[PDB]
Amino acid sequence: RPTFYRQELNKTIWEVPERYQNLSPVGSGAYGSVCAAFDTKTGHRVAVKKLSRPFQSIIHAKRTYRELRLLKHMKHENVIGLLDVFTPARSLEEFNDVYLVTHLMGADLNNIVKCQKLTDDHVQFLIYQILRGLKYIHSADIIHRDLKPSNLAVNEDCELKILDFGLARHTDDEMTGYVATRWYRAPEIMLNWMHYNQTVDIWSVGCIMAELLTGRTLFPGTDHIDQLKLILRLVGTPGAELLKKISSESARNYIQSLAQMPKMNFANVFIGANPLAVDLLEKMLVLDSDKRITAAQALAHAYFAQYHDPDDEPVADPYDQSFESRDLLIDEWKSLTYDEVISFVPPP
Ligand SMILES: NC(=O)COc1ccccc1
Ligand SMILES: [Cl-]
Ligand SMILES: [Cl-]
Ligand SMILES: [Cl-]
Ligand SMILES: [Cl-]
Ligand SMILES: [Cl-]
Ligand SMILES: [Mg+2]
Repeated sequence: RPTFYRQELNKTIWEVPERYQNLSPVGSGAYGSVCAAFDTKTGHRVAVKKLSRPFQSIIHAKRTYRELRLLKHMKHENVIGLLDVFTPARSLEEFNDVYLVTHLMGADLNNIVKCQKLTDDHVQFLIYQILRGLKYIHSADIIHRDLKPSNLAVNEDCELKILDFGLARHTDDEMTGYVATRWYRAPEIMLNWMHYNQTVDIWSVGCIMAELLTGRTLFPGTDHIDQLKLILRLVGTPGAELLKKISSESARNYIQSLAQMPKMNFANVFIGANPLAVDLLEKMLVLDSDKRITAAQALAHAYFAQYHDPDDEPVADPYDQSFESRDLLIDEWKSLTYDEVISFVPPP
């Protein structure tokens, strides 16, 4: 067991191993608090997150367990990994607080998409990295659900990592109105059309790729209905084949109230873009999720010929998510989480 020290950081008592120095607040909210620190063991600048009320209800205890399980699994160059997890508790009986440690991220995609002038070569390398990470995430049967520029960390050398695993499900209020939290969502999950699957993430990658090419949000809807009208004007209204797959009768009825529209010519929307980029956007932004390109198929598309290496695009170890259908008490989720804290092995 390392030695711990205590300090008060903006209203909060932090108790952390001596290896972590120069703690300074960076973020706060319902979920808890984040501090930047220097890790003397590794030489890395790190983010240390102290969870708030990790075991306060069945829903919160299960959420805590889910985040720790996901962060412990993800071992890929283009995905968030866990550097450390700790508790000052010396037994299950005194266990209350959980702290998570990862690499300190500076800029997100927004910080470079809004400001920098991006070459076609920059768009190739950024989208290649997102798809390389997604091939890994999807091989473990994990669905991200929330890919968007603020969830993509990018460094001075244009190297990218995917963020946001096991946090609180987004609220109805958070998805209302003129909000970036909805603009990247696949229509079938935005409107609850059907049981969704991993193909939702490929819609989001298409929305990100269009915005890097134009500098403009692809579907900046003022509300769910305005956003659907923007989507259908570009990709066309659904045909009989997709309408049958909308399990919701009310959603099927509303779609059929809209005048039919053909798919638009993407070379006339994305004026001047690399023809290979235009071709890839046509294969991602397909209304029927069954017909979208997969991450593994997209890596082999000619747009990425300069970066693609089928011997350096790895898949994940199997991920057992049977806990997701399990009904347990608060203390049972707390005991499972404690076992995962004490069993942690740090990266080489
Ligand atoms: N769960 C996430 O995606 C982010 O989690 C962390 C964020 C900061 C420090 C540690 C963990
Ligand atoms: Cl230490
Ligand atoms: Cl990482
Ligand atoms: Cl504790
Ligand atoms: Cl965003
Ligand atoms: Cl597993
Ligand atoms: Mg999110």
